[PDB]
Amino acid sequence: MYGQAWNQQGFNQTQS
Amino acid sequence: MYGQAWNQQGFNQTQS
Amino acid sequence: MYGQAWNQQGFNQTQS
Amino acid sequence: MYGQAWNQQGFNQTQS
Amino acid sequence: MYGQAWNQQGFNQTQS
Amino acid sequence: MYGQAWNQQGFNQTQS
Repeated sequence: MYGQAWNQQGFNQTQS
Repeated sequence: MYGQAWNQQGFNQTQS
Repeated sequence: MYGQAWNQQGFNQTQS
Repeated sequence: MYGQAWNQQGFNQTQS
Repeated sequence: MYGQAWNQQGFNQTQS
Repeated sequence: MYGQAWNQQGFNQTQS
């Protein structure tokens, strides 16, 4: 590989 | 591979 | 491969 | 309305 | 409205 | 509205 790779497992915005 | 690859498992926006 | 490949398993927007 | 509605204009994965 | 609505305009993963 | 709404314009992972 010659690049960049994230793995965003989250992003969450919970309520109640 | 000569590129970039994420794997976003999340994105979630839960409520209640 | 000479490119970029994600696998987005999520996207979800749940409610209740 | 009693629900939830996104409008995802993107999704794009461009190359070159 | 009684819910939740995003508008994701992006998502992009450009190269070169 | 009785909820939560983001607008993620970004997400980008550029290269070169």
